[PDB]
Amino acid sequence: TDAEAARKARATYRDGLVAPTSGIAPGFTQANMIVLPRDWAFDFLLYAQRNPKPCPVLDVSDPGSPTTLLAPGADLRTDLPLYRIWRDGKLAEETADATSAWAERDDLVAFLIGTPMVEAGISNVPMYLTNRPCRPAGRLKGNMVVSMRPIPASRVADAATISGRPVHVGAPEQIGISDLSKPDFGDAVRIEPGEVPVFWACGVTPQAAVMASGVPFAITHAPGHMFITDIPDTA
Amino acid sequence: TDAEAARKARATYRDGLVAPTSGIAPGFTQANMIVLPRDWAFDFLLYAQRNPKPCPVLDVSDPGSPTTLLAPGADLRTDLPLYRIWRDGKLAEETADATSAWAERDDLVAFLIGTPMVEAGISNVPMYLTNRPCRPAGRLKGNMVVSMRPIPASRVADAATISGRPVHVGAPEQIGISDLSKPDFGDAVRIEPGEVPVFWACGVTPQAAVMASGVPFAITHAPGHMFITDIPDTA
Repeated sequence: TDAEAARKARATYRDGLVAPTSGIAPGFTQANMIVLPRDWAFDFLLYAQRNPKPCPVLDVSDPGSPTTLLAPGADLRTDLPLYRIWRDGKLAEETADATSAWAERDDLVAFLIGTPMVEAGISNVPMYLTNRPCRPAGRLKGNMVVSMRPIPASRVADAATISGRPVHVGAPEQIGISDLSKPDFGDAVRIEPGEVPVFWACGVTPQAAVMASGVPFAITHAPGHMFITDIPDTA
Repeated sequence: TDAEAARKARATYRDGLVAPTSGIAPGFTQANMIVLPRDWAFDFLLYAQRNPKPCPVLDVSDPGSPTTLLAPGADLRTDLPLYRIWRDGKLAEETADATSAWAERDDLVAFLIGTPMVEAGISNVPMYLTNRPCRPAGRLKGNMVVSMRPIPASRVADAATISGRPVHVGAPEQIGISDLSKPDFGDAVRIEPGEVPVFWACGVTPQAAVMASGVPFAITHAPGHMFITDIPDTA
């Protein structure tokens, strides 16, 4: 509603207020970011279309253009709280501003991917590297990564039908997980009696893919620091 | 398609060929049956509207009329393979024809309630009496009953979103089940490693309700012997 005040958080991020995006501008879609050199653009788009579950694209920028239709007037170089510049497979840094690195390469292409449940009555979410590979696309391949969210045994279904508008459920060993204790990405959560490991797909997989494939240069958001769009979680 | 040949199975049941309805006329909706005296009609309808999940009504007959819009030209007195006449809370018999008992009371009202999954790649189903009560309605109350279907840990969600168009999942003790070994209704199934107890609501609950409430006279289908409608599982 009013559709604005999401443009107010982005505004605080230009000034340079690093911070998680959790709960902020609640109601408006929030996304992950992956920007690769043009010569890798086709491959990511293919990978994204071939693996819609773990790689749902909301918008792709025009080569070298840091803007998005998901939030007219924004700037992907400064509107996120924190970024991760990746060089030759590795992590080179973690700036609150990517203007500098965007200027490095001329034809850069960015992919925006990325509460109603809590309205029904239901750190960084523990994520695991599965044994379930994705469909390859050019130089891109790898197994999808998953996010574990402990759901009560009575709203798991209600978690399925509600979100529909989960990749795995229970049996963690069936996707190659022998202990929720050691997630593939730090953390660990308190999974109580009566709760159930519900797994999800997210922007880590597409990320882990480019990473493991030796992409020379890449820009991403820093975990927990997504790009808040002007799109209301209802379209 | 052709929408007929479901009227061919019903036809075999008039002759008197008791037998399960499993797999028959696949593609066409199949239902449970509950027929109570008029003076209980209002209560069941209320109970049914107040508990849509465990009591989904597809059609209600006009008092004393054994027909249904769900299959023009059928006769609820002879078109099911086997029936259960219930007298004063108890089970009085199990005939293949209910014509006789329908003639007993003048204003009888029948409720029709009641594969695509197996198209995705996914005895009598084990059912349990929970600890989760339904919303009462007049002389009707009681806890919903559930059906357990062992679903692979990768199609549980896919079992939720597919059927949407489950009441509980996992944690059986959270709904008052301390051992899937002894179902509330005989049977028992082989729940393998990597599978997950997925619970469902069905016509037993509405049945168990009328039963435990002392309804003098009632007619039902016999487990596994439903009424096959002319409605295709796609409307």
